[PDB]
Order: sequence, then C-alpha cells, then structure tokens
Amino acid sequence: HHHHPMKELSTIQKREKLNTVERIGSEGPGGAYHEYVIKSNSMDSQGNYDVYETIKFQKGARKEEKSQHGVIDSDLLEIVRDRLKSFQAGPFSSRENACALTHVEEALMWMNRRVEDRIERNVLGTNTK
Amino acid sequence: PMKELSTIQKREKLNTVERIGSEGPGGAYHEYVIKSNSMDSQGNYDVYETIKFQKGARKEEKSQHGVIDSDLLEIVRDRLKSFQAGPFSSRENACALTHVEEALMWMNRRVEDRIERNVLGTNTK
Ligand SMILES: Nc1ncnc2c1ncn2[C@@H]1O[C@@H]2COP(=O)(O)OP(=O)(O)OC[C@H]3O[C@@H](O[C@H]2[C@H]1O)[C@H](O)[C@@H]3O
Ligand SMILES: Nc1ncnc2c1ncn2[C@@H]1O[C@@H]2COP(=O)(O)OP(=O)(O)OC[C@H]3O[C@@H](O[C@H]2[C@H]1O)[C@H](O)[C@@H]3O
Repeated sequence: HHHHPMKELSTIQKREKLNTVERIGSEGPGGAYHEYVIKSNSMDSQGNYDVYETIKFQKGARKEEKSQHGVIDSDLLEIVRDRLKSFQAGPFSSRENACALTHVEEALMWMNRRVEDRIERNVLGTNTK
Repeated sequence: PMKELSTIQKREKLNTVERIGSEGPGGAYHEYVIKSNSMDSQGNYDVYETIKFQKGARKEEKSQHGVIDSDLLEIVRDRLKSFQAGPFSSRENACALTHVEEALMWMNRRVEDRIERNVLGTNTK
C-alpha cells in the first residue's frame, strides 16, 4: 500500500543492504523514537515496496500513565537469537554467526540485568534513572 | 502449540515471543509473533505483532520478501543510543549497546565474506 534524509538510520552494513530502516515520528519518552519502518530497497512493478513493515515500541512505562502498548527491545533480540541458534544447528553455520549470537545473548543478558536492577530499586516502569 | 521462546529474561516480561510456521531454509523459522502477557477488558491481547523474515535468498526464484536480522538489531541500536543520550541512561544499556553493535559488526562480516566468496544470495555455506 506504500509507494516508493535525517530519518533513515546509518547502519553498520554498508554494501548490499536488503532494506532501509527509518525512524517514524518524534522523540518520545527517554528521548527515544518508538516507531520504526523497515522497507525494501526493491520496487514492485508499479513502484510499491516489496517490504514495508512497522515496529511500534511500548511507549510510556508500565507503571506510568497513558501508555501505548507494544514491543520491547529484548523481544527483537530474542527473535534474532532464535534464528541464529537455528542457522547454527543447520547446514549453513559459520563462525561469524556464532560470534554474533554470543554477542546477542550477552546484550540480552545486560538488558535483563537492567530489568532486575530496576526491580530491586523498585523503579521498574517509572520515569526514573 | 506453544512454540514459545525460552527467553533470557525471566521476570516481569511484558511480552511472549512465538515462532510461527515450520522450519525453512537453513533450518530457521521466518515468521514470529510478539504477544502481550496483558489483555484488554474483553480478553484480547494488548499487543499482537508479526515479523516476517526474508525467506529464501534474494537471488533465487520463488522467495518471500521480508525483514533481515540486521534491521532488528539496527533499530535496537538506535534506541539504546537515544536512551543513552537521554535522561534515563545506564551502564547496563551501554554494555548492551556495545554488544549489539559488535553483533551487528559480526553480521556484516558474514555478508562481506559471502560477497567475497560471491555466494551472497545463494544457498551455500
Ligand atoms: N533499555 C531501555 N528500555 C526501555 N526504556 C528505557 C531503556 N533505557 C532507558 N529507558 C527509559 O527509561 C524509562 C523506564 O523504562 P522501564 O521502567 O524499564 O520501562 P518498561 O516498563 O519496560 O516500559 C518501556 C517503555 O518505558 C518508557 O520509559 C523508559 C525510557 O524513558 C519508554 O518509553 C519505553 O519504551
Ligand atoms: N545469519 C544469517 N542470516 C541469514 N541467513 C543465514 C544466516 N546464517 C545462515 N543463513 C542461511 O544462509 C542462507 C543464505 O543467506 P544469504 O546468502 O546471506 O542472504 P539473503 O540473500 O539475504 O537471504 C536471506 C534468507 O536466505 C535464506 O537462506 C540463508 C540461510 O539458509 C534464509 O531463509 C534467509 O532468511
């Protein structure tokens, strides 16, 4: 349904990118964006994107008022973790995937570490340092 | 038919994640659902989002287009940097961000290795 700047993310990958990732909206809680669109570099025969998917993040903490519900970052990393685990058990494994997986799991471990630190201080879900 | 992922986080999880469909190319699933642990007043999920991955390499025929893992990590990267520059920063975020960026760098290395071996977009080791 979508026809083909500052908003596009500058990615680590530079060559042969499948998609562009773009931040949607304005800065919100914490100074972060809470909507992104992943869109193909390819057109269909009449100029629509082959891929145009939106990701909406939980906007406004859980114990704070008026919060839009959505995805949280650890969910995305858990998906990527499951896919790399699968590729590693399959026919096209690689050292690079492994290194990436280990780093993804440690990123997830640090995100959980943040969750538990905020539980322990009784600030999880509030607009607090 | 749970198909639910065993996550690193074990407490206060906002959402569950599920693999949808069957194993595909390379032995991986290409569709996932992120689903609330919370319901609205009539039992519907507050969050029900689906992520469909590029299934079957870009150069082969008969491929379903979609997202690739670098996109998800690039989004999480941006978000963490924004949080880091903002009011509610943390060491934990900084460590997670550095690990996310290194994961992204290892993913690029695969891409660049497959470009140099000139197998990118094909079903080869
Ligand atoms: N790695 C981070 N992940 C999320 N949020 C972060 C991080 N680092 C800093 N923040 C900021 O602290 C607040 C409290 O977060 P929290 O208590 O952990 O939140 P949550 O219950 O999981 O909700 C999540 C939503 O909260 C809102 O505020 C957040 C942000 O402003 C945001 O809009 C969220 O998208
Ligand atoms: N970290 C990995 N990321 C992706 N794919 C991986 C990884 N590790 C191993 N694989 C396997 O090698 C094939 C060639 O991948 P590729 O040549 O790099 O890329 P692609 O053209 O972007 O297509 C992408 C689609 O390809 C299909 O096969 C893939 C997998 O079987 C998959 O269903 C993809 O969803």
